[PDB]
Amino acid sequence: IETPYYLIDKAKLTRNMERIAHVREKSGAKALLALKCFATWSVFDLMRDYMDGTTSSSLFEVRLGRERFGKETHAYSVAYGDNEIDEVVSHADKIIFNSISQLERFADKAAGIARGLRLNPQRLGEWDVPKVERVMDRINGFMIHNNNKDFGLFDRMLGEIEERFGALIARVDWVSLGGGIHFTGDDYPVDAFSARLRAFSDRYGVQIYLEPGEASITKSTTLEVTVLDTLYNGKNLAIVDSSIEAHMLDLLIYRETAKVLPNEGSHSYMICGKSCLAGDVFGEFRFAEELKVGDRISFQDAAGYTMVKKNWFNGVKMPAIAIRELDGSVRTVREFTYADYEQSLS
Amino acid sequence: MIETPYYLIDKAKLTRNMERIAHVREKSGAKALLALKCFATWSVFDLMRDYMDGTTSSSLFEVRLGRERFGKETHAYSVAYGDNEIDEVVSHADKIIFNSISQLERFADKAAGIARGLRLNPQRLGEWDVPKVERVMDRINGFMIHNNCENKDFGLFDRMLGEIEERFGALIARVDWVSLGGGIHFTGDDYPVDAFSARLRAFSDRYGVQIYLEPGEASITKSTTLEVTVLDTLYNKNLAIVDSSIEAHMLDLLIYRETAKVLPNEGSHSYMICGKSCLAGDVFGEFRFAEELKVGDRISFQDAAGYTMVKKNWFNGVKMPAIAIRELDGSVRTVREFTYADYEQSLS
Repeated sequence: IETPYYLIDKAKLTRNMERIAHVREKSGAKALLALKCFATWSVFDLMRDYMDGTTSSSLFEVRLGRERFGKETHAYSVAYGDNEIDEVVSHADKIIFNSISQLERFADKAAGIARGLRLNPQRLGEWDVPKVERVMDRINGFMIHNNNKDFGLFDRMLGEIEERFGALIARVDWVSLGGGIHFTGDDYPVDAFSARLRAFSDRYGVQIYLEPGEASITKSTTLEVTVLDTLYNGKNLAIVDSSIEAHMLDLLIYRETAKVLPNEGSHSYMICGKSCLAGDVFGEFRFAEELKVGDRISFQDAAGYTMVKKNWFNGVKMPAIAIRELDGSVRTVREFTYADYEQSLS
Repeated sequence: MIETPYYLIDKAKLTRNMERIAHVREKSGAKALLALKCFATWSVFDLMRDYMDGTTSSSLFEVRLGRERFGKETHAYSVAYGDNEIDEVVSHADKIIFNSISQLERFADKAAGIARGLRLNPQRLGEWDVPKVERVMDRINGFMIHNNCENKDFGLFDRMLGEIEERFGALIARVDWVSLGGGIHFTGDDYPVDAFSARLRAFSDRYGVQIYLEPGEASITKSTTLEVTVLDTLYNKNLAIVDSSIEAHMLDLLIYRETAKVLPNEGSHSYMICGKSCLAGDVFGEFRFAEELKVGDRISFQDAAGYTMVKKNWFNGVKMPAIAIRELDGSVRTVREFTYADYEQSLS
C-alpha cells in the first residue's frame, strides 16, 4: 500500500516459469535460478515447480538455496575461505572452484559431492588446457561462462568453446553455461536454441546446466513510487520517494535508465530520487497528463539485481516487498522499519 | 575471536578528530553537527557527543536516529518532504530546512513550532533568486548553504565564503543563523585551524548569526579501517582476492571508480586486489607490497569510515563486515555481527 515498494506479479512470473519449463523439456538441459540476480525467497514455492534448483556464489546464497528452494544446489565462488568451506559443502550438491589453487586447497573438503572447475574461454576461470589436464582426476565437470544479445552470438560462443575445450569437455559428464541468455523473451528462437543444446550434449555426452538470472524474472516486478515534488530547472522535474543509489543501484553503477510504460504523451519530465546527487536520476519519460504531487509511477522490469543490493543510503525509506497473487490480490511480505535501519548501523 | 572482514573504528584516532572539532567550536563559537548521511554508526555517538553540538539529517530515519541516539541539536533537511512524514520529522527536529520556497510554503504550518530555514544556492538545490526569497522572509529564520566538497584548502574556502557574502550578504544579516554545510576538511593534519576559526568569527560577527558546520568526512577521516584476508592468489598482473567486495562494502569506490588505500604503498610486488564478487570492476586497487602475498595474509584498507557503512549491502550474499572498535587498550570490541538471519530477513 504505502510507497515505495517492489511488486512481484505471480502471473508474470508464471509466464516465465512456463517458458523455462519448455526449454528444459525441449533441450534436455537443467535450469538453476541464479540467486545473485534474484533471491526474493517468498516466491520460491512457485518457482521451484519449474526449475532444477539454484546456483550460488557465496555461503549465504548456497544456504538460502538449500533451505528455501531445495532441489539441486550448485555452489560457486571466486574464492572460498577456510572458515566457511565446510558449511558450503554441507549445503551443496556440486561445488565449482574458480581456480586450480582453490581446487587444490579444498577438494579434500569437497569429497562426497561432485566438484567442478570454471573455465575461461577468452580474471576468472582457468584457460590453460595443459595445466587443467593435471587435475582432471579431481573434478567431474566445468562451468564455462561468456555472456548473448541474439541467438547467433550464443551459437558462436558455444563453438568458440568447443574449439578451446572440446577435448576436456568430452572426459567429463556435466557443464554449466551461465546466464545472459534471453530465452524467455517473446521472440527468442527457443526451438533452434534447444536443438543446439542437444547437439552439444550428445556430442560430448554431458549434462548441461543453465543459470538464468534475468531470464527467470524479466518483466515480472515493478518499483512503485510516489511523486513528492515537481519543478522546472531546464527541464520539467519530478522527485519521487525513492533513490537510485538505494533501490536501483545498477542504474547508477552502469549509468543506465529505468523503464516506464507507456513512454508516451506530450509532457516529458525527468525523474529523480529523493536525494541531492548529480547522478540520482531514474531517467526521462513522457506522460499524457501533467505530474502532480501524490501521483503514482511504476518503474518496470525491476526484479533483477535490485532487491539483492538495496541499501540504507541516506536513511531513505526502504521499499516494502510485495506480491500480486494469481487472483489479483496484493499482499505485503516484508516492511522495513526504523528498527531495521537502526540495526544495520550498530 | 573476530574474523574478517570487519570495519575497525580506532577509538584514539576518532578522538583526535573530535578534539580538533571542539577546538574550532571553542575558537570560533561556531557549532558542529555530524552529517548522518556520511556516518551513522551510533554505538560511538557516546564518544562523539561531548565534542559536538548535534546531527544533521536528510531523511526521517536519520533525524530520528540523531534525536534518539545522539541527542543535543537535531537539524532536518530534505530535497522533498513527504506529507505522511513531515509531522514526525518536525517532532524530532529543532531546526528544519527546506529546499525551495514551495516546500516552505507547503510545510510552513506543520513546522510552525520550530525554527525554519531555507537552502540557498550560490552557483535544483536551494533558491538563488533574492527577490523571491524576500517575499518569504517573515516565515524563516535561517539559511543553509552547502557548496564545498572535498575542500582541503583554507584559501579556497575563504574565497567561497566571500562569494556567499556578495550574493546573499544583505539577506544573511537579517536572519539569525546560517549553516555552512560540510565538505570542508578542517580536521586534516596541517589545516590552518586558527586562521579558519578567525574567519568564522568575522562572518558571525559582521552578520550577527550563529554558524553551523556540518562535518561529515571531516569527523571520521583516517579513523577507521576495513580489515580483510587474502583468499586466493593468481597470475593473469599479479592478482589477489580478498574476503570483501567494493560493491557491498565500500560502494563509493565502485560508484566514482576510485581506488582504496593501503600502507605503505611501497615495495616491488605490485598486486591488483579484487573483491569476492563476480563483477568485472570489483577491484580495490593496484598496490605495492614489500613481500609476495599469501593466502591468509591480512590487508587493511585505510580511511574506510565515511560513506561506507551507511550504504553497505548484501550483493552476491557475501558476508557483511562486522562493526568493531579498537579501544585504548588496543583490544577490539565487536559491536555488531551480521549473520545469515540478517541476510535472509533482508530478502523476504
